[PDB]
Amino acid sequence: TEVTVLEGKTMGTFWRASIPGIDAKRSAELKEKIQTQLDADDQLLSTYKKDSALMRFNDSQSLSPWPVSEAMADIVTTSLRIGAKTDGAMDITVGPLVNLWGFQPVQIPSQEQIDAMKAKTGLQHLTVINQSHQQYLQKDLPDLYVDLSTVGKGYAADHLARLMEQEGISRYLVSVGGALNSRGMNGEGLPWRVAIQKPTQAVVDINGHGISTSGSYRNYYELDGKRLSHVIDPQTGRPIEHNLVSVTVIAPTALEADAWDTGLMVLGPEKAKEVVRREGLAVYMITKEGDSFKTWMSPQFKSFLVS
Amino acid sequence: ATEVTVLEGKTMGTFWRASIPGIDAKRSAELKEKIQTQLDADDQLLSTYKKDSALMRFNDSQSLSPWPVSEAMADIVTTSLRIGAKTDGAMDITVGPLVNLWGFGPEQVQIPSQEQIDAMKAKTGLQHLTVINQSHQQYLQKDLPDLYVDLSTVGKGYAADHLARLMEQEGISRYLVSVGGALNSRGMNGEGLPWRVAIQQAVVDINGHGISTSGSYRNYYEGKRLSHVIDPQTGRPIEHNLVSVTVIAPTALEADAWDTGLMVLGPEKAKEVVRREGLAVYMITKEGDSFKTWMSPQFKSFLV
Ligand SMILES: [Ca+2]
Ligand SMILES: [Ca+2]
Ligand code: NA
Ligand code: NA
Repeated sequence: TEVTVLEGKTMGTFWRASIPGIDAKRSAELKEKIQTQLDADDQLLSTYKKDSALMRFNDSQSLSPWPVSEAMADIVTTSLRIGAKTDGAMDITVGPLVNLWGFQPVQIPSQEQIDAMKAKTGLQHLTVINQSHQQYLQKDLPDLYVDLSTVGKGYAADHLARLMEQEGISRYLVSVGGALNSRGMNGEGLPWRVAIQKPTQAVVDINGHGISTSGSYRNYYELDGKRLSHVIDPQTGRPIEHNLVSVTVIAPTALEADAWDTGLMVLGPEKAKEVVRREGLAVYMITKEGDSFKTWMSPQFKSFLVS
Repeated sequence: ATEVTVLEGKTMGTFWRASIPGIDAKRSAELKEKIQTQLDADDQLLSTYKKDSALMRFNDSQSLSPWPVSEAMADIVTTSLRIGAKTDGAMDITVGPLVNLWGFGPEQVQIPSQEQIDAMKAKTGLQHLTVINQSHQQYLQKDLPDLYVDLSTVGKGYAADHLARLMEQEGISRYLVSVGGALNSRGMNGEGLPWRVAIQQAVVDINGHGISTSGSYRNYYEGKRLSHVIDPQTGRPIEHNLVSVTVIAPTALEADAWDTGLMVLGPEKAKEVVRREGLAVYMITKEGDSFKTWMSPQFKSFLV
């Protein structure tokens, strides 16, 4: 059967929904629902909009529980846990440190300034409180600053998938930026096509899962022998220096994948592989070694490959 | 055409099954061991019939302060409380004392007076339980010492989802796993077709999804007696004619949570929730000697 592709803009990037063919009125109605939901998610999570739910929390100096939506609570919960499991490499409180660099560095902070700033960051400073009819965030530092840009697209893709289910669409491939979520087979009873970066192509079936990628071998800045990156390691408060070009993660949700791919990118190849082993993650890595790109997959990732 | 290996065993007072194509005897044996070990651990985490389960340690405590639990415990309870809210209290993981008052637990009295029921209701309610999450730790907290939490209505869905995680960990991409009536389906069977999932036979294809069924069987094969399903709000047996609910959801845990709540609510109130939440649901009602069925549009999308 045929396929309808809807596309639009959100979160500084694009969204796409590929679904079984629907009629024109149905397609228009669905696109309106999708854009409305994504607009609301952007308004929930954005740091750019000073009136977002997130930015209202940031602007509050309260150390008491702060009411939030179920989505906010769950995004932060997942972020804190994957933060913990990547030894702090995935850190949604690192904003103040990032703000020191203007992210080649053009304005560089001293070691003293870095140290002063990391005192206003830390995953330990956040708590999520869930109850039946309400939920909260709580910070123990008034000027803690939370930034969800590294996990927002993954959530948005998951939420987009749930919207499809609610609309009686149980076969789909949806995406927000590089974060994808898919369930069910395509019109020909085969996996929805999800292609992986081939640096020199591998295809995966992410049915029942989400996938997300951090980095690209086509946006890998490198001067002399040094990596040039605007990605700040939250434990050093400095840009990463390793040769991990891109990391792709398949996880049970795109939110999780989006959190993992960020943490693993920060950790770099050796430490990322230890986390991948420990957690049994499905991961694909591209590294730059001399004049060649090298690829690597965990056993769990290989199981998702299609032929 | 490739051979499907079927592994089965006991867990949580019921049985589990895993169907996996193209797997050899050595791998099957290793996989059965891992499955049983994991399910044993999930039973040890959740069971109210195991005196030293993680859950029973919490239940036995009189503490009103945060109580450390596993990530899985935190998420199961969070999911349960929210779906409890969205079913207007019908799905209630704190209803145990009322069920025990009637003696309607599976492993066990006089008919209680309404006065006694109402007094017992003071020891129950979704509002009494909180889940707290932090980077390296998470907690349950009750504001009533004798609150009693029972997760039997969602434990099978969780366990089935957790089995899917194990399949992935083990590099198994095609499978049908089930714990009692909770299942997850992924990929093609040995014949290269979607796993056959039958509802009592109408057939659904739930590839990439989970499913669960809940029912009321005291009169299913007759009515001559009461339902043993207690309405958490009245503290009395349900009086409506809904005898089975099947839910298809992205996860078996969600499915298992909804099917219990919808079952308690009954046909009219369940349909309201199903519409508002856009759920994929199949309902069986028994009027007198005649069964009637109803499917939401979202459920119909899964029919073959
Ligand atoms: Ca990310
Ligand atoms: Ca249930
Ligand atoms: Na700090
Ligand atoms: Na009560």
